[PDB]
Amino acid sequence: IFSVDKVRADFPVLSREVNGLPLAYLDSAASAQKPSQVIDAEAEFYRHGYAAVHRGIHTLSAQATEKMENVRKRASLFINARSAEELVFVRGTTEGINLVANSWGNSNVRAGDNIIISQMEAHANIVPWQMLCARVGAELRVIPLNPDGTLQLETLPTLFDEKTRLLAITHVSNVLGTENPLAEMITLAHQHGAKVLVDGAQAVMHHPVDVQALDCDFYVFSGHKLYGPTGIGILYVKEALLQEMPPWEGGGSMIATVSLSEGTTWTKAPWRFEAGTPNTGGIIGLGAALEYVSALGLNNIAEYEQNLMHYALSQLESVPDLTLYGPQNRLGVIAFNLGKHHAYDVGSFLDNYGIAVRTGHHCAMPLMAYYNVPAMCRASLAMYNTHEEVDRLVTGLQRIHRLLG
Amino acid sequence: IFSVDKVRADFPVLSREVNGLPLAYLDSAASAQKPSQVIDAEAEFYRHGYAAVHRGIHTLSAQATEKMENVRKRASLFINARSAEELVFVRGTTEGINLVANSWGNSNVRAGDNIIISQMEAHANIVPWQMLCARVGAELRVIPLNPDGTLQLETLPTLFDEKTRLLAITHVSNVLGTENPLAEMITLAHQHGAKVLVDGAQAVMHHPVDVQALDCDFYVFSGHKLYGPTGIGILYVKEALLQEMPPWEGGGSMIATVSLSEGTTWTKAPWRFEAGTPNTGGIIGLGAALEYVSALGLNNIAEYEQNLMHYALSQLESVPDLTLYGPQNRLGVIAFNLGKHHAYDVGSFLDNYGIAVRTGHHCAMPLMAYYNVPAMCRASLAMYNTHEEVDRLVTGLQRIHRLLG
Ligand SMILES: Cc1ncc(COP(=O)(O)O)c(C/N=C(\CS)C(=O)O)c1O
Ligand SMILES: Cc1ncc(COP(=O)(O)O)c(C/N=C(\CS)C(=O)O)c1O
Ligand SMILES: [Cl-]
Ligand SMILES: [Cl-]
Repeated sequence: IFSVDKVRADFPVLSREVNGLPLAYLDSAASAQKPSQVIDAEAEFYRHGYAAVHRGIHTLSAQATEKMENVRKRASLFINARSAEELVFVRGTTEGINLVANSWGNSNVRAGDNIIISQMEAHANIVPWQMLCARVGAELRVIPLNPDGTLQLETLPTLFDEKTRLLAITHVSNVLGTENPLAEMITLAHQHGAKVLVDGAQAVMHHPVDVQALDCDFYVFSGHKLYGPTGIGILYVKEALLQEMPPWEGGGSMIATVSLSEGTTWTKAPWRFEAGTPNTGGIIGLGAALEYVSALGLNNIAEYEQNLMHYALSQLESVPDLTLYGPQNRLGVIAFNLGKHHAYDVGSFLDNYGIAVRTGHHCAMPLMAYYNVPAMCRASLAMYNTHEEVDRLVTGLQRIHRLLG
Repeated sequence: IFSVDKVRADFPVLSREVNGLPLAYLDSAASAQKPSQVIDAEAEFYRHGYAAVHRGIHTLSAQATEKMENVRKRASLFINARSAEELVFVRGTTEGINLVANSWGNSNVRAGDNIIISQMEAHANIVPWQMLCARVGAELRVIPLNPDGTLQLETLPTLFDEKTRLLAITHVSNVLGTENPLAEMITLAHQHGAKVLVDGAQAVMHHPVDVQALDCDFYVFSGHKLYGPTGIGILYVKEALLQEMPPWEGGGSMIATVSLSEGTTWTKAPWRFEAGTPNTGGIIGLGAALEYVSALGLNNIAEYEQNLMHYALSQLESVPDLTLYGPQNRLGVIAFNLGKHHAYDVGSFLDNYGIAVRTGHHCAMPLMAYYNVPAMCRASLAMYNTHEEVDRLVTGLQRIHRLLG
């Protein structure tokens, strides 16, 4: 079992007051608060161990390089990648998807091919493929939604053919909380020789993730949603694919040689794709975040979060005129609108009560258009949120309905 | 006046021991140690103020967005840019140069044009222009060096013509410590309608920098060399140029709208060029680093550093068989080789004495080739280094010469 009270004690922001009231942070899907263990690990690195990390000769530089490669190894074990050299350090999920779209996309997707995304993708998993389809003159195909927030899987036969190079699909929707049937979709995609990129930004913090079992070709997530620092993320790529990809961002540490007359050669992956000075501070903190999450156990986190989610959905039934978007077995987030009130206003009242929710389009405008609304409210229920915080949200919505109705 | 002892007290790494001896960190040109003020500012943000920064509705998110735009304003004042919206947040100097090469380069440099770099550029200011010259079929021209480490300015007439689109030039060499005559070269480049990008990675920490007085069109530097966190840098672009540049990295926060049928539109610069979740932790720490440096005064820093440099060059005269590379009025770094010994070995012995210097090619292989060596040693003399540390370096070289000679 899992003790939310012990976990909460690790997070100094949770003591904060907003508008004179105690903060209820229900916006972890935008970014997660960090434990002291993560904050201090990064700070301690800066205080006692800092140097440049380019296999430099002196002790601090050599120890710092080792710390960074250890974090790469820890991350590969966290997602059960076969090898640590299948992981690239990127700024976050957005940069990681761009990297795949430019390096792998530009040399595997030719005119007349198609790429398949879904209608629930965040912008990070849409724009890179739009821009790519422009460049190479290919077709962006879209798996549509059902009213309950699941993919219409019956349309897959009309979307997959011999010219399908890539399926780019979200693991968990950042709005609906839908978890997609990745294992089966990957089997189908591979039957046509298509590769699969999985956007795992909203998955890695809710339950164990195993890229060997999924058999995905690419997997991305962001450190800051995983209770870690900003400025760091992970791109997993199958070794066979990764060793064939050409470079993208160019400069020091990703070259092997530079000549003004003979041109330039590049070093092996994953280092080929990490140019300039890595975000060592962020990498250190990400290592600590993975240890912290592993110490609690993702299976215990899942169990607590599922109970909190089931409690919230049960209590929200007593809010009049509340529209919920998505399936009943959602992970992490509850997207809703309250009567005909603008989500902006609902979120402003909730913030006035000290409750932080997100409003707007959630970087998922095609998802908003499918539901024929311009915006939604969204509450995230993370491992450090409490039944009492759910109660504040329910009471808050009731008050807002009564006041503005 | 400036008190190195008071300054040193702000830097917790300087107490560290290496190999059982007290650390002499002479590798700030690779990356600088950070003061407590910088470390704690970032940590405090995570502990009390953390949220996503996308003009979100709730208080923490709104205050966090404001903090980030204040740091942008502080940075523009630090380099005397006319407007805060002329600064883009990038991962560092390397990413910033790539951004210019892809966004501005791809639409202003056509086949048969030329770009001019210098022979002392770091790889970060070479590879992006090589890759670009490939794409568009243009010519990369190179300003050669004199033996003393200065540019051969007499060759400029053979390099500049009507088809010169861009001069990309370093402000201060990371190996030679040469400071280039930027103001005059920019005047010449503008007479041909060429733009100028200045690589300022090794300049911003040594003396005041004023982009209005330089009249450069682009200017880049890295936070981590400026006593700040890793994972953050600044790209300055003249407003007139920046408002015309198309996008590069695509996703959330840099779109204005996303449609699966009508395509995608982009938001205004500078935000057009900041995709995904910004490195807020790093941005906060960079703000603190700028305040800390401003509180000491760049003119006092310059004065102390120049005296330390003049002392070191004077003392190094008593090292037998020492070859120095670069001019006498160098800033920041001393590049050298000791007799016929490999720089790798010299640096290993210095690390054995607790002295951290850099060895290798310093991401400047064409500069190494000009001097017909494969590698050099380099010591950085920063604002927190002492006459006693110079003495340890001089004694160390003497011992190494006697032992290995
Ligand atoms: C499913 C998904 N894929 C990518 C990203 C971008 O991640 P990145 O910013 O690069 O770290 C997100 C970001 N989170 C958001 C979207 S704005 C939210 O608030 O739900 C995402 O949810
Ligand atoms: C003059 C100059 N321009 C760009 C960079 C890259 O900066 P970035 O890594 O992106 O922050 C550097 C890095 N510093 C080095 C080169 S390896 C050193 O050790 O002298 C530089 O000196
Ligand atoms: Cl390099
Ligand atoms: Cl967006």
